[PDB]
Amino acid sequence: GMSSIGLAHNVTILGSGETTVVLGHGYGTDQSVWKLLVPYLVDDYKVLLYDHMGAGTTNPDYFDFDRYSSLEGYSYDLIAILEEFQVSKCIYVGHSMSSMAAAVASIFRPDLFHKLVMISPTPRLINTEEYYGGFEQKVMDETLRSLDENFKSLSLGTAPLLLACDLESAAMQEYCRTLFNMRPDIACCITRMICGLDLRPYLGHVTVPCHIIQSSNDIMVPVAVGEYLRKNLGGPSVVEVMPTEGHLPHLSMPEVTIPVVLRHIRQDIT
Ligand SMILES: CCOc1ccc(CN2CCN(C/C=C/c3ccc(OC)cc3)C[C@@H]2CCO)cc1
Ligand SMILES: [Mg+2]
Repeated sequence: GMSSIGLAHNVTILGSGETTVVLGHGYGTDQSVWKLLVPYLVDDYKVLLYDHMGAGTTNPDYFDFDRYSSLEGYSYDLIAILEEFQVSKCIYVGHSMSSMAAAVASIFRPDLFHKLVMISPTPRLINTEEYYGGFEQKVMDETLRSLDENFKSLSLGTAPLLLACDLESAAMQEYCRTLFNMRPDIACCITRMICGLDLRPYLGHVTVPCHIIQSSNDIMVPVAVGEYLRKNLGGPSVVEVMPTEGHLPHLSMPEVTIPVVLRHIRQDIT
């Protein structure tokens, strides 16, 4: 039985200030992915980092396969973490999956979020006749069907294009280190859940300001998805398309991405 929210999510606190920046790591990583951003924040902000349940650094006995088969399970966990640490009006910075979990959380508890800074978000991968997310339903169905027996070979096969980095690069090695740190059944559950998401009906209920940061070339996120988010979110928004490639530009191209993230943390939409 989980006795401590803070220990179960490996919560880390640094820095000081009137406002707290909360960092969410996204699929396949853990809070270590933020290591180069944090030093630029601590003089001005309190910083809270956490690992989402099912990351390889978390206890698999706490992974509830029912709750984490939908994104809102993560949203409700995030609310509990913020409440446990008495955080409100935070600046939430998240990579893709985490940023969308925070967007959903912000509908239920808008008081906990001053703004969202979202790296590579998408509300839905699967195409419809009117919405282009980049992925055909039937190809997704068959790829997920054999995911269990192919998890490593598929993940290794796509990761260089996903990250826009060479197989032997430091970014590839680091991403694979944390990705394969998940227990395989947990990894497959999270993968199936995020591939199946449709958050389009939630967007109009999101009212907190959203800063959307995108790579110019991201195989998971067409540039049109950033514009879709801008038009369909219920509050203020801004979209920045960076001269980067890859779905995790904060990991693979920090020299461009870190200054961009810092600007959106520091500057509110006017
Ligand atoms: C035409 C190509 O079809 C494909 C269909 C399937 C895959 C399998 N990939 C899909 C992506 N998986 C990570 C999910 C990221 C993500 C991020 C935000 C989000 O927000 C809704 C949803 C998902 C890894 C998984 C195995 C390694 O490749 C690849 C290609
Ligand atoms: Mg809409």
